[PDB]
Amino acid sequence: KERVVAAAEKGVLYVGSKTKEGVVHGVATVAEKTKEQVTNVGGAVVTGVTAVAQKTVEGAGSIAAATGFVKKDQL
Repeated sequence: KERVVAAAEKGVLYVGSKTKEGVVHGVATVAEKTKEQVTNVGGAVVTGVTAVAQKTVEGAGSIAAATGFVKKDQL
């Protein structure tokens, strides 16, 4: 009776050569969370799907993916 489903069915030179490099392809979740509670106080709470597909994050002191990150640096 009750049914839930998720389907994701699908100098440098490239001479006649296929490349995919950085790429998120298939993410099926079908999540179910009854009676969910979240109480964040000055932090970071992540309870969902995330798909980061960066290719170049060149840079000193940088951050590529800052999920659920809590940065409290001092001096």
